[PDB]
Amino acid sequence: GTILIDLSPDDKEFQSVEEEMQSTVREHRDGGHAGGIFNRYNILKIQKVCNKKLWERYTHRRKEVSEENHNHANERMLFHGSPFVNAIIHKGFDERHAYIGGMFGAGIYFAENSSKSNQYVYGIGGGTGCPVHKDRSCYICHRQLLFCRVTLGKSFLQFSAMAHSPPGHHSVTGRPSVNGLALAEYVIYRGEQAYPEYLITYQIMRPE
Ligand SMILES: O=C(c1cc(Cc2n[nH]c(=O)c3ccccc23)ccc1F)N1CCN(C(=O)C2CC2)CC1
Ligand SMILES: [Zn+2]
Repeated sequence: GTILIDLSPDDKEFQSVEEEMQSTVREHRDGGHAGGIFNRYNILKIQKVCNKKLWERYTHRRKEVSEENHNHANERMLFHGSPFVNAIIHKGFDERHAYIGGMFGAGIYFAENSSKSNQYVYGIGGGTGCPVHKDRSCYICHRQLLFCRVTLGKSFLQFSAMAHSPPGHHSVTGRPSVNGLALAEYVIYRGEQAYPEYLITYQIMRPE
């Protein structure tokens, strides 16, 4: 029961989502190996994801977490990249298909840096790149990210040197401590704690 509403570039909601994509690009320590070499995106489309059952599932869990956390859902808007974005928007996030080999445990991963999420769009470490050209830095093929509403509740703070949530915590904050320009990553252990609100289609742009 998911429908996708296409947003006009003139819509303020399009502009604020775009800004959140563009302004959270950073350089990656892999020199572009996983996600490609770029400083910005060409945003081709932004669609709002609408699915009543998934939304009600989201807001129900949110109220639970809120009540376990001095009335604070600790809701963020975070990026998620994956080859299975088309399954996430119809069926929601599935915690049995989590990142099993994740740095912060088996669970569903999100990023503050759009470019970190961009690294997973074609697979872990970027897989083998785009399906057409096998190119992790393809400037031609269309990529997709989700910009998602995520309940973190009480988040366990894990500093990093870059399954189930810790007892009495609702999520994990994975916070880089060596790269001072790297923003955080987050892990949730329940699919109902994220709702995939926006589906963003884009290309990476070749630096001039
Ligand atoms: O959380 C993951 C996952 C995440 C990753 C890593 C990851 N993926 N995407 C990111 O944006 C990201 C950001 C920071 C750190 C890690 C990531 C790898 C494999 C995975 F299966 N999911 C994969 C796809 N999921 C699904 O429900 C779809 C139906 C199969 C659930 C969520
Ligand atoms: Zn390509």
